[PDB]
Amino acid sequence: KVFERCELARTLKRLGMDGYRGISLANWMCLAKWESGYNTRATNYNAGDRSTDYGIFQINSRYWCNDGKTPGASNACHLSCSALLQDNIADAVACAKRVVRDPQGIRAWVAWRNRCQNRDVRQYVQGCGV
Repeated sequence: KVFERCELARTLKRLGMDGYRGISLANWMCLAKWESGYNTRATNYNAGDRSTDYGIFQINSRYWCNDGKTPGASNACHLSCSALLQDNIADAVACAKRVVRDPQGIRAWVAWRNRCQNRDVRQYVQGCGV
C-alpha cells in the first residue's frame, strides 16, 4: 500500500503516534517519507550483515523481527517480519514504538538523522488537520 501524505498522517495520529515518547507526528511522517516513501511493502536486503529492512518504517530483521534467515538476529517486537509488510500498519506502528523505547529514541534510524533532525518537518503535516 502506498499512502498519500495526509492519509498517513491521520492514520498515525489515530494510532497514538503524536508525541509518543516526545516524538511529533511530523517527525514520524518525515521518517516514513525517507524510509519507504509511504510504501508498506518496501524491503531492503543489506548484503553486509544479511539483514532486511521491512515496511513503511524500514525496521531491520537483526533486532526487531524474526524472518528466520538473519544470522544471530533477535526479535524485540516479537513479530514475524511479515507482520511489517501488511496494508494495515497497526503492528508496524507498535514495533516502531518499541524501537523508540530504546536509548537513542527516533535517532535509531540514520535517515531520520540525515533528513529530519534540524530540518523543517512541519511541511509533512501541513493541511492534514492533525
